[PDB]
Amino acid sequence: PQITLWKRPLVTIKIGGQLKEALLDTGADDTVLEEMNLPGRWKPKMIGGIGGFIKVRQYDQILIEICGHKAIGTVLVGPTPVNVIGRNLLTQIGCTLNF
Amino acid sequence: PQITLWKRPLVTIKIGGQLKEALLDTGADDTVLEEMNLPGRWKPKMIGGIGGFIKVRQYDQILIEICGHKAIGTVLVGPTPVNVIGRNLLTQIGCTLNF
Ligand SMILES: CCOP(=O)(COc1ccc(C[C@H](NC(=O)O[C@H]2CO[C@H]3OCC[C@H]32)[C@H](O)CN(CC(C)C)S(=O)(=O)c2ccc3c(c2)OCO3)cc1)OCC
Repeated sequence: PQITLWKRPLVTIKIGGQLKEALLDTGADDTVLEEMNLPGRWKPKMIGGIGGFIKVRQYDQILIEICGHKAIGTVLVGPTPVNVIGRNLLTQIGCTLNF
Repeated sequence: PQITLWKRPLVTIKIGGQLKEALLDTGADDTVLEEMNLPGRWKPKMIGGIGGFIKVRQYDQILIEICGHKAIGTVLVGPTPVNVIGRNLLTQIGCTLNF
């Protein structure tokens, strides 16, 4: 679909079998979700944002459905202010910016 | 144009008579730019993201040209690690997400 930007581009995602709300974020290299339980091994990682660095759990090769479109990729779980879908998954569902 | 997301969506902007590079960022409510002397009055503000908050100066009705398209709105100036064009200006140049 075509999504305008007068409101936040929030969409429903499905991950670990559960539905959540997330923000489509072209300024994020990576996908970062709020604290949750996910099945699968994970390794400690650090990621930096506007305010500094946070500690996250890196889950690799995670299945995630974004507005019905399937992606399989890296998901970081940690103290982010909002669930963000980054370019690592936006590219898998074929997202582009147009103006 | 159409901008794919394999790499960061970096574009040239013109603001305050100077050229800079900035990210087209659908996850940013507001536009945040590196420290620069803009003439005029401003108001202090705090904006937050991953890692916490930074202190910025809010300027209103600022002229920015983005890849040939003109926009006018609020610009936040401060010690940000990256320049982001947020939704307040992206809506003005008719930018949409498409997948
Ligand atoms: C030079 C490198 O420095 P750096 O590595 C980090 O640089 C940065 C690079 C890009 C961005 C843009 C930010 N992306 C992001 O956080 O992505 C991370 C996950 O993927 C990674 O890729 C990029 C960083 C990692 C989002 O798009 C927008 N954000 C809001 C989202 C809801 C979170 S926002 O900026 O907080 C913000 C903008 C305007 C606002 C506002 C909040 O509120 C009102 O208006 C920030 C910092 O180290 C830091 C010490």
